[PDB]
Amino acid sequence: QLNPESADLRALAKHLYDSYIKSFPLTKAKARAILTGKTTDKSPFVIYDMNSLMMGEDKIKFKHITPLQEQSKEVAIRIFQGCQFRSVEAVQEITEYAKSIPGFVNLDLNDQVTLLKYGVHEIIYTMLASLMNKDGVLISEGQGFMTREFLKSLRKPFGDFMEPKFEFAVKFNALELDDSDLAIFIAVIILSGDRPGLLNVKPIEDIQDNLLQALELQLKLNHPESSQLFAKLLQKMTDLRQIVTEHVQLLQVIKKTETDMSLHPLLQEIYKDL
Amino acid sequence: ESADLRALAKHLYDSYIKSFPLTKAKARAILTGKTTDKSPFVIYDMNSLMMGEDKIKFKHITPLQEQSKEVAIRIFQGCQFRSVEAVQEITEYAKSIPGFVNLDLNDQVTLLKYGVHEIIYTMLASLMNKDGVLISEGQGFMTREFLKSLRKPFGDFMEPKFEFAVKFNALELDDSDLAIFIAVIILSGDRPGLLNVKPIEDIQDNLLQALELQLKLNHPESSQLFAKLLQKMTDLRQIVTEHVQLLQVIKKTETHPLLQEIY
Ligand SMILES: *C(/C=C\CCCCC)=C1/C(=O)C=C(SC[C@H](NC(=O)CC[C@H](N)C(=O)O)C(=O)NCC(=O)O)[C@@H]1C/C=C\CCCC(=O)O
Repeated sequence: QLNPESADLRALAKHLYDSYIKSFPLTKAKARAILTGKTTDKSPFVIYDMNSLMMGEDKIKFKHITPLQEQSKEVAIRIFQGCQFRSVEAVQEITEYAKSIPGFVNLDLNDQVTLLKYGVHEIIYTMLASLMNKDGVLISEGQGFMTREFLKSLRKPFGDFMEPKFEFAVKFNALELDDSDLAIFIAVIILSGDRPGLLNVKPIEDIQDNLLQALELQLKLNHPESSQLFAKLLQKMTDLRQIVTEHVQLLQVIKKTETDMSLHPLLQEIYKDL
Repeated sequence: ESADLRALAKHLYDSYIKSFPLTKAKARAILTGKTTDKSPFVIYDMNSLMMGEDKIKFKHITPLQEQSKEVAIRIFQGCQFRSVEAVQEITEYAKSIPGFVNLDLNDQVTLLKYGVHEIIYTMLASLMNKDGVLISEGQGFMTREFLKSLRKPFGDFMEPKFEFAVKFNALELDDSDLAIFIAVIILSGDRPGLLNVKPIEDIQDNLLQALELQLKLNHPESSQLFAKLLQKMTDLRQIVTEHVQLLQVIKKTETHPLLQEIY
């Protein structure tokens, strides 16, 4: 029965979950509630083509999304500008979450930065899965839903950015994880220790050990019938890396085909020598 | 089931010793000095190699003319030949994994094709240390500096594995641990082209339970070792995609018609 040690690991879990809800406006629970439509008040406006996209701007928010524009001959780029600024915002959120992880702020400032530098995108694609289903992704805080088929057409350089995310999403979602799980998983991810350039690895590893211990307990307590979910979830981390590198390769292509498109310093500092 | 798991472990271990001549222990004893008594020929430079060819006379890969005249390429060609042997050793070990042979033959083939590179590097770590690698059945030891000393893309091939090895070996797994770990890699349900994923994943689930238990009893001390080891599959996958890159780059070089057929 309940051990004194597992007692500490549950508190850590409740803490991270609590911090997660506090740091992320749109949880997986709200996303699913919107997608599985158990509502008449949360249904999103669907974008699957230009006209609906046109209607989209009309029916929903997002002008704050993409700033430097009156438009631009291309929808493909306009969308890119949006997903770009929104990533900026996610780093911001993830960064606020990191600070709540016990021990993270007590680490060397240079290592805190490197952990975020590499962990940010692996985290972004994990959570992005929460907003997806095999047919599309929620947008503008849940008010919209852009179809997977619209995105895959977009163009030639851009109709290839999201497919790998859906690929991972459909599979990662198969694990049926909920917010309380993801909160700890997201923590492990940031607290790697094998991140290129860490000055002091040991302290990071001890924090992760503990976080790994919290996740293990949490996964078995929340999914008793799910055999080896822990091991199965960890293996998923390799799918996140390929998403990342496959993405960077894509970005580099953008930097040449679109010399007129501005990116974003933050995202650039993140990618710089990644 | 805790007994069933220890049986799976022992059977894999017993099976692993059967399929693999040079064990992590034999490789360690050698790398360190103990009990072997007959130290390896060191290849730390050109004369070392040239002299090595006639000693370890590891002349298999080479024997053939049309090549015995370009050192850096006779070395890479070296890794090839040996890697083809290991593959046959991996495939044999695979067939001992309970449930493997019962699977769809095409899947067995698919699991082996995508899994061998990952198994080759895991086992390469067993024969490496921060300063060098064990070659030709453990008879030799080609230094790490010498490998970088190789030019073109060549001095780049091995470095990434040494870097991986140093990190992997830090886990201090032994042959008993690796036997199970290698079986996990093979039973990966995410290999492209698979026809019947369920049996593969059910086998791996069971192999993972065995591996987890093996690490608890074998290293009660190392907390969360199981997790840290799984996180290593990320390093392997990446290290494999890269290796594949250099092969790409490598083609802007020299490569018999029956020889290339084997490799
Ligand atoms: C970007 C694709 C890849 C990530 C690139 C990162 C920089 C290298 C995304 C995309 O195309 C769609 C989304 S969904 C974002 C959603 N808002 C919108 O969909 C509005 C989009 C706009 N109309 C447009 O596309 O022009 C949202 O709720 N985002 C949360 C937020 O912004 O904080 C992804 C967005 C990237 C990350 C979101 C998940 C990360 C996390 O929650 O940790």
